[PDB]
Amino acid sequence: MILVFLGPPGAGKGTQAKRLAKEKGFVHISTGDILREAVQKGTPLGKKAKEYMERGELVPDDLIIALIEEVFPKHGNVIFDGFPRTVKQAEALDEMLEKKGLKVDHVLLFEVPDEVVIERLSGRRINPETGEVYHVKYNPPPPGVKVIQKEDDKPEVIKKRLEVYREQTAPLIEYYKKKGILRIIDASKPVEEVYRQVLEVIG
Ligand SMILES: Nc1ncnc2c1ncn2[C@@H]1O[C@H](COP(=O)(O)OP(=O)(O)O)[C@@H](O)[C@H]1O
Ligand SMILES: Nc1ncnc2c1ncn2[C@@H]1O[C@H](COP(=O)(O)OP(=O)(O)O)[C@@H](O)[C@H]1O
Repeated sequence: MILVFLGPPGAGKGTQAKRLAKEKGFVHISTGDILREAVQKGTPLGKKAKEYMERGELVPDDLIIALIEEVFPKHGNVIFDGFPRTVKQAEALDEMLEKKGLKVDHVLLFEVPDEVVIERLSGRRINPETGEVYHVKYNPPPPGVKVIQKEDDKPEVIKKRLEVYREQTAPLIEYYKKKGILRIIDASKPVEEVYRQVLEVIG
């Protein structure tokens, strides 16, 4: 089974992807996590991607398409989490999979109002070393676990990221709807309730 998680930044896609991958045996492909690793390592991809990420912009399509070609699991279940982010990326994904006799089975849209998004992101804290994600209100980190607020989770960059999402990424909703594979998730609910709905729509 191949899944795509789609929706505004802060919707809880990474949180649910980690949960589903671990419980139901999926390979979790997070372009965000993979890019952040590239940046930390100072690879050619990382050095180029860094400036876009810092500004809240999307990394150029060709870079991301190449990355996915490089890391796509040949066999097994996959969750694409944060990819595709543009129509060109979605078209490239369809082409890649078709060459392998595969397809995207379900696209889950994590629906959540802008106001909730802003609250999710502004309160997001991460463990810089493990990438583990917390929320100052909804899932506070234990004391003694060192967390930070990501620079791209500050008000100005959140605003940009949501604008970029609406312009470039939201059209994927209609792209996938017309393939018949879109399922709707109310991502505004608490974490366990959202997870139950994720299990429901793919079962
Ligand atoms: N598929 C992609 N295409 C282009 N850029 C991407 C992609 N995935 C991640 N990025 C870059 O990494 C940043 C963080 O991505 P991600 O971790 O998916 O988002 P979020 O902060 O909403 O969880 C994005 O704002 C963008 O700069
Ligand atoms: N259902 C939920 N209710 C409340 N907070 C959540 C929920 N899901 C995730 N969060 C918190 O919201 C923030 C964004 O979650 P994340 O998984 O990083 O979203 P995305 O990957 O869609 O950008 C994080 O701080 C996370 O702890």
